[PDB]
Amino acid sequence: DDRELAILATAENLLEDRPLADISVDDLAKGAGISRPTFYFYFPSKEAVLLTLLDRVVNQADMALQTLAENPADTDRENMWRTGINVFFETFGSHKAVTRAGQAARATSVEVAELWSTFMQKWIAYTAAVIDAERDRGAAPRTLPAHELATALNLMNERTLFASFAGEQPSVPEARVLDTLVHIWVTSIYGE
Amino acid sequence: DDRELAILATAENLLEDRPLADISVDDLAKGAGISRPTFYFYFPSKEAVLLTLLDRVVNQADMALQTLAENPADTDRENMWRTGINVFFETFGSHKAVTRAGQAARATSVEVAELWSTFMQKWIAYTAAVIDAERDRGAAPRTLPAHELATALNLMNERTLFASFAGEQPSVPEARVLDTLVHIWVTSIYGE
Ligand SMILES: O=C(NCCC(F)(F)F)c1ccc(C#CCNS(=O)(=O)c2ccccc2)cc1
Ligand SMILES: O=C(NCCC(F)(F)F)c1ccc(C#CCNS(=O)(=O)c2ccccc2)cc1
Repeated sequence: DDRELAILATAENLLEDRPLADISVDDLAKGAGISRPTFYFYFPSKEAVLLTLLDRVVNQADMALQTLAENPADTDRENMWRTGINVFFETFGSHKAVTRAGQAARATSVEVAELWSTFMQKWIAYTAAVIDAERDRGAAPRTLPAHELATALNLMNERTLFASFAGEQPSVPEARVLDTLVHIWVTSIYGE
Repeated sequence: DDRELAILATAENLLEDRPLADISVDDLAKGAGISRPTFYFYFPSKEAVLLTLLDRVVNQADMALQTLAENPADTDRENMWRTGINVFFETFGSHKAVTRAGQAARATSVEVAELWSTFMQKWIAYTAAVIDAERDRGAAPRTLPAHELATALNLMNERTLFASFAGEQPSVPEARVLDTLVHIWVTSIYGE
């Protein structure tokens, strides 16, 4: 479990410099101070290591969001949405290599794809429930179906956060991405 | 060139049923009514076939958008933005397998990635120029930097159009995706 954490730290450190395809099991064993068969005792494959790393990062974001949901900020609605979006900006932005590699793995691994899909459904359902609350309270007008609006806003964040972290061309500079998303969320949720 | 079109039609037809990884050069040659070495005369690889198919689809969208830019619809601004977004909805939605496969290839092929990147820069620059025109005319307020807003809106369309076409979970139903995007564009461009 000390050895399990070493393998995970090693893989995260190596993913900073090259993609999964260019990391071997022997690379992971060696960085973690173990042999190849001992590695295989903890994980069936390098792909299982990535899946665990992504799982931990996705769970970290999810728990931070649950914490925030229970403990709303005392501020205006634009700043509340910013604090929510910020959960993902900071959590995934603190783990850029796992983010990029976990995202590429969605194409090749059904476990990575299903993990992503489960959490995006949860985050979208929570986004729609808050939009519905805002509407029920008369702060937001009833425009699009809340679930469809929430779906597009979450997919926008996914693609736009992750492009910014990878410094893709094109992308929103990382120091501008938070304000850019919060503007689009607030205008599309509250705007007639 | 008759044989080149056959290879392209064959690959598009086969991509409807399986990914590129599961299509062989011999599969492409056989569907197009040629041998393997004759195939290799027209394309250096199955990846070069995908790149050409994506190139044709991206150019088709780009030209349709240029046509629209010169020949604006005579209608209210919400419907004008809808006609623009619709270029991509119809062009890429008419070529779903190429869209999905071209998008997966971005991870593995620098030519596919560079092609995508060039056109997204062009479409974003045109989006920002129209937003700037709307602002200059006093129809839209000066909120976010236009280029940053345009970048996020284009990345939203990319991810949300393509998720809907692939029937990803989660996604906006394809029959609702156009209205959903147009709402977010109009509110975020015109909303204070
Ligand atoms: O970015 C998101 N989803 C995509 C995640 C990604 F990027 F990692 F893919 C995201 C998902 C959900 C939220 C949210 C929220 C709402 N909670 S809230 O901000 O605390 C809030 C706002 C307004 C009133 C009450 C509470 C914000 C952002
Ligand atoms: O969807 C887009 N880009 C992403 C493409 C994708 F999805 F394939 F990745 C997209 C890019 C640009 C536009 C546009 C536009 C503006 N032209 S316009 O709609 O004709 C117009 C509107 C308002 C006033 C004047 C003209 C619309 C959509």
